[PDB]
Parts: sequence; C-alpha cells; structure tokens
Amino acid sequence: MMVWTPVNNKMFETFSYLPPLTDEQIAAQVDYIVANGWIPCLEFAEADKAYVSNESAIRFGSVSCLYYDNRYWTMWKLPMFGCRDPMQVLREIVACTKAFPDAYVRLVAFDNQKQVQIMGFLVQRPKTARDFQPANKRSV
Amino acid sequence: MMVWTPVNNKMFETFSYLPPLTDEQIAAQVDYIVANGWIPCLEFAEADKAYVSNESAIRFGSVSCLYYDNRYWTMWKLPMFGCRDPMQVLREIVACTKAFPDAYVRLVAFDNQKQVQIMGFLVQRPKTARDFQPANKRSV
Amino acid sequence: MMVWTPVNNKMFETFSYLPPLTDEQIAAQVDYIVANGWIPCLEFAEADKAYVSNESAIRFGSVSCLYYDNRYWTMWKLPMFGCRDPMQVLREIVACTKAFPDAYVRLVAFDNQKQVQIMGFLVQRPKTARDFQPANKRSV
Amino acid sequence: MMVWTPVNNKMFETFSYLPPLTDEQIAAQVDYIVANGWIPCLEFAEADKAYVSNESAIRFGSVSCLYYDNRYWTMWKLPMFGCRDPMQVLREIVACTKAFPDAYVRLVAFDNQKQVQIMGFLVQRPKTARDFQPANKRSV
Repeated sequence: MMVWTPVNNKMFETFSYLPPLTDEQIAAQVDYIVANGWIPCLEFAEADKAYVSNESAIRFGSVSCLYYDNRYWTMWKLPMFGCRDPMQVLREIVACTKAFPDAYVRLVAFDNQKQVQIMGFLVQRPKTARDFQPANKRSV
Repeated sequence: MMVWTPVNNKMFETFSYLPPLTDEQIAAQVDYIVANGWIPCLEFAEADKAYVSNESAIRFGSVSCLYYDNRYWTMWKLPMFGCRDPMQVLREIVACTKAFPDAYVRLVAFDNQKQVQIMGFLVQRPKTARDFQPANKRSV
Repeated sequence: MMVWTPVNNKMFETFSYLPPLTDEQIAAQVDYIVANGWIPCLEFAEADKAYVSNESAIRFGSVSCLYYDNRYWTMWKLPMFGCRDPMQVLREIVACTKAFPDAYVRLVAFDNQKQVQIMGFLVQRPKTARDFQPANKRSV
Repeated sequence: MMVWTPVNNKMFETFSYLPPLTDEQIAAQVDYIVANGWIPCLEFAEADKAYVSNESAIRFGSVSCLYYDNRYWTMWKLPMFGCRDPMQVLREIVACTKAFPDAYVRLVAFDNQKQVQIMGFLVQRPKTARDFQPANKRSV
C-alpha cells in the first residue's frame, strides 16, 4: 500500500496526473486543436493568482455558491482566430513564456459553436514553485 | 500561586496534559486497543493543517455552528481491520513517521458497533514546532 | 501648525497621551487604588493579542456590534482581594514582568460595588514594539 | 501586438497613465488650482493604507456596496483656504514630503460651491514601492 501525499501535491487540471508533456506531446495536442478547427489561446498568471481562492467572498451575502477568485487568468494577446498553422501556436508559447518567465502559463482552445473552452493544459510553471510532486513522489 | 502560561502553550487533546508518553506507555495503549478489539488507524497533518481553524467560513451564511476546518487529518493507508497484533501497529507508527518526519501524527482507534473513534492521542510532532511547552514550563 | 502622525502611533487608553509614568507616578496611582479600597489586578498579553481586532467575526451573522477580540487579556494570578499594601502590588508588577518580559502588561483595579474596572494603565510594552511614538514625536 | 502587464502594474488615478509629472508640470497644475480659486490640500498615507481594500467588511451584513477601506488618507495640516499663491502650495509639498519621506502623498483641490474634490494626483510614492511599472514596461 502506498499513501497519496497531501503535502505540496497541488495539481493543475487536465493532464496534471500524467508525466509532464514533452515538446512532441505538446505539438500533438496543438495538432489536435488545429485538426478540429478550434481557436487556440494562451493565458498566464503570477503565482499568487494561479489557484482558486475565496478572498472576495468577504464582500458577499449568502451568494458564494460557485464563486471563486482566480478562475480568470490574463489573456496573452488575442485568441488566434483563423489559425490553421500549428507552428504559429508554438511560436506564441515561446513568446509568452519569454515575456513572463516566472508566470504560470496555460494553453487553451475555444469552440465557437458550443461557445466553450474545449481543451486546456499547463505549459509553464515558475521555477520557484515548490508546491507539487514528481509522479513517483505522489505516493509514499 | 503559579500562572498557567497563555503563550506557546498549545495542547493536543487526550493525554496532552500528562508527561509525554514513553515507548512503554504507547505500547500499553496499543495493548488496550487490541484487548478491546478496536480498529487501529494512523492519521497525519502538516503543521498548517494541525489545529482547528475558521477559514472556510468566509463562504458561509449564518451556518458556522460546529463547523471547523482541520478536524479531518489524512489517513495513513487504511484502518487496520482484523488487527490483533500490537507489534503491527507499532511498525506502522514507525513507517508513518519515517515517511512524514515533519508532520503531526496521531494514533486513533475505531469502534464499529458505536461507529465512533474511541481513543486517540498524538505520537509525533514536527521538530520545528515552537507553539507548545514542556510539562515543567506550562506554568510560571 | 503641527501634524499628528498617523504612522506607528498606537495608543493604550488611559494615560497614554501623557509622558510615560515614572516609578514615583506609578506608586502614586497604586496608592490611589489602595486609598479607595479597590482591588488591584495585573493582566498581560503577547503582542499579537494586545490590540482590538475583528477575526472571530468571520463566524458571525449580522451581530458584530460591540464585539471585538483581544479585549480580554490574561490574568496574572488572581485579583488581590483584601490588599491593603501598595508594596505588594509593586512586587507583583516585578514578578509578572519578569515572567513575561516580552508581553504587554497592564495594571487594573476593580470596584466590587459598581462591579466594574475603575482604573487601568499600561506598565510594560515589549522592547521590540515599533508601533508607538515617544511624546515628542507624536506631531511633526 | 503588445501585452499590458498584470504584474506589479498598480495605478494611482488621475495622471497615472502619463509620464511622471515634472516639477514644471506640477507647477502648471498648481497654477490651474489657483486660477480657478480652488482650495489646495495635501493628503498622505503609509504604504499599507494607500490602496482600496475590504478588511472592515468582515464586520458587515450585506451592506458592502460602495464601501472600501483606504479611500480616506490623512490630511497634512488644513486645506489652504484663501490661498492665491502657487509658491505657498509648492512649499507645503516640500514640507509634507520632508516630514513623511516614506509615505504616499497626493495633492488635491476642493470646490466649496459643488462641495467636492475637483482635482487630485500623486506627488510622492515611497522609494521602496515595487508594485508599479515605468511607462516603457507597462506593455511587453
């Protein structure tokens, strides 16, 4: 029996339970976005603004249900409408991470027919981050 | 007249007002669990999650009565159902404290007829803890 | 025109706007307690528990009116019932401040006919305190 | 496409999106106050009291609408009623910033006919402030 650690074991939604995505694996996800005609977009956040929190609820009556702070991140430029080139997306990942080397960065994609985000995964975390585990240290 | 110190004098429920339990005294408590046919279990928590707090109440209407965060700790493996061997319990204490040397660890036991925890006491605190006093410094 | 500074200028209720009390001035206040047959008592608090605050109100409905945390401090021993000796009070000030050299300490007195505290002033603040001004620096 | 940075990019209301005001530009704003017969005044705040916050709302029922802490700053002396001399205002700026070199300081002016503040801009921030960007680093 192995024990799932509660300490410094924060996750990041889709694909965070898999081994970290290689460049080849990221390119494959980008190909999938393009193949489906979805709209790629990059979003970023400083460390303090990365995980869901409750601070604004101090201002509320009994209306906190499904309200959380830090769901919104900051948009990198604009969604890439009309993008049919995976290399353009990869170049924007490089540009965003270069401009904000200490930020969390996630790649998302939108479907304008359902009008909903249809994919999303983390592509950068700050080097100072100490609040997560390697796959093989997730259980002790 | 001696004065009970209010400063860095945090307690830990059952047996925290006695001298710290020796290995022999811990073994005697484990024998008592086994003699009564209760279910031993270990639970642990990082320092920040060890004592009762109020943070989630920011999300509440007027319903905080008997709500506290940090009552639940994290289960080490599973409760030791069918355990009739005190040495097995003592070995799990060693294993748990080895895997989490910086955590608070408590031994508990369950009665499945009353369906309630029937015993409980601290077996480890982190070495960095400075929020408690030795027996002879609890009063000044 | 001089300007009353808002920065690090915390006060401590009765007598805090006067020059700090000398040992002779403290002795005179003790004489007043004894002369009136009031009950002297010492109370103390660590720095974080010294000034009025709001933290418990996170648990409340709309009932915070005239509720503040940190109004209660910790009693040194017991109120000195029957005390007819000013020197006994001065000795307890020495004893309390010796036991808690980093605490805020205040001398209070009770009237049991009105059943209310009838005097009170600070007799010690921690040496590390940086949130108050000497008299000649309260205006700039 | 340049990206407006969300990190350490705090603003300070009127004129904060322009290049920092030169001494000549400040003098011109003061001339404008005097020309219109408005009442000049200086206000200041320590760093922790400079930006709007919500802390007091812990005490509230459902009445936080348009309540914020830190809207009030501290008045330097009194508003300069009857002041028709721009050099007097500039000397008070010097005097205030000298007395409080580590404070935020803003120049304001009042109209007593409308009874409202009619102009306002920051004239000093503490040298330790690291939550703002120079004009050429606001976008990346």
